[PDB]
Amino acid sequence: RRKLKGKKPPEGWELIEEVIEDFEQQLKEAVNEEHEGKRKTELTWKIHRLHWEKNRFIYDLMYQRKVMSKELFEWLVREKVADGALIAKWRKPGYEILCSMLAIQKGNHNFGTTSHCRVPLRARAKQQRITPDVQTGCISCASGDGKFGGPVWWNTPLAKLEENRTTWGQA
RNA sequence: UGCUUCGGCACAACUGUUAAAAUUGGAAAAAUACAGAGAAGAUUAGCAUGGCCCCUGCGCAAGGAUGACACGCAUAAAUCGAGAAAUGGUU
Ligand SMILES: [Mg+2]
Ligand SMILES: [Mg+2]
Ligand SMILES: [Mg+2]
Ligand SMILES: [Mg+2]
Ligand SMILES: [Zn+2]
Repeated sequence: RRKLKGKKPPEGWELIEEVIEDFEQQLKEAVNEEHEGKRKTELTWKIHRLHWEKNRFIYDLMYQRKVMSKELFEWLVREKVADGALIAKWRKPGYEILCSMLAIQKGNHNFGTTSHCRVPLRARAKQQRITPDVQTGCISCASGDGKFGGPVWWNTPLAKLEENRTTWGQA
């Protein structure tokens, strides 16, 4: 709603508008899915992956292609279209494909750790090498571990890039 | 992803009461049927006491049949010796 009320969005918003609205429609239907037959912990996995992909479109255009304006990006952050903290993180060295801000909240975890998905899949034991995080669904968002430019999510074949992530592009 | 003597460095570092379960057991209630109320004649107000009895209540109130219970039904032997007499052994 926040973007839709009153005000105008800066120049550029017409390029990203349909994609952003598609991502918002996908999140709208993820919230509405049914949860019978899947773990309690996996409720929000699709929401987290979709939130990642949405902010990764905003990130892709703002910092990897740099086709987004500083004022448009600052608008998206201010109007809550972009997760500003998560995109800010992806800029930090070592947090380049971080799956969620939950994964590196350390009060979030029993032993005061980050989550096991932040740990390079090699340095982990076979027990923590195929299990997705219970909150985010990420198996490995350690930079270096990423398939297709993103994390290794619950179902990421360690197939083809097109079958494993949303591929916006500019047709 | 920076930095790169382009060799590689740097950064980043261990989620999960792990189930979409499986058992697993214990529970209040319902009906049924039982049976179904203090004090001394009857009818009745209560306030207590005691505690491995609780319930309602925010309760250091108040209430729950004086909340209940107990409460004795004491077959709680609370028990026995004094002396004369008299009889039994022994001399
Ligand atoms: Mg009383
Ligand atoms: Mg009372
Ligand atoms: Mg009365
Ligand atoms: Mg009483
Ligand atoms: Zn992760």
